[PDB]
Amino acid sequence: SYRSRSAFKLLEVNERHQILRPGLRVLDCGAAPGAWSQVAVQKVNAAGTDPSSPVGFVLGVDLLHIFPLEGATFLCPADVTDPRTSQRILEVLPGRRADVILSDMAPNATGFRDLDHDRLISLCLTLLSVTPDILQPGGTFLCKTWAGSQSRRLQRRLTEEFQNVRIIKPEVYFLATQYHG
Ligand SMILES: C[S@@+](CC[C@H](N)C(=O)[O-])C[C@H]1O[C@@H](n2cnc3c(N)ncnc32)[C@H](O)[C@@H]1O
Repeated sequence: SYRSRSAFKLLEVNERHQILRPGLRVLDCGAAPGAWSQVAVQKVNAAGTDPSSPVGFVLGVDLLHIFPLEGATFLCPADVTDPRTSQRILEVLPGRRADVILSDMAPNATGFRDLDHDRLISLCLTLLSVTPDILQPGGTFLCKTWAGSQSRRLQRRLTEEFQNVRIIKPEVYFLATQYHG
């Protein structure tokens, strides 16, 4: 059971791409209500439920309150784009780095379609710009984005900074792996 149907999208992405595994430290951006965080805790063994496997770590961040989850730490309210938020992230992550950065952040909808899409792409870019401080070299970045003209900039930057960038469909996700960075 999950706090949101979003879980199922992350479960499917991980099934194919194998981005979550025991021991990995995960940062989950736009984590409320916490379904991606629930998946992440299970797959990286953050609650230690499996004694036979490394114990990962999960930190979720959102503007909105997140109810406690066994095996995750949450920072809320916290704006992922606020410089204070990165420092708080660095203070909490084991070894001051994450192995996987997940992002399901989206602006609140306005009914202006280009504007909402562009704002989404902008969030992804701001997060990528703070990734050098947070993301383990070799690590993974998965973000919700929109697929079009304004997205090409984000896709180019990911291509420069990761060995491999996949576009994943049925909303669009970029999955960038093997951070140089
Ligand atoms: C679709 S929900 C995420 C659902 C989550 N992945 C889950 O599985 O429960 C999008 C979230 O992005 C958050 N968000 C939007 N902009 C943000 C920002 N600048 N910093 C932190 N969170 C943000 C929103 O508050 C909202 O909760």
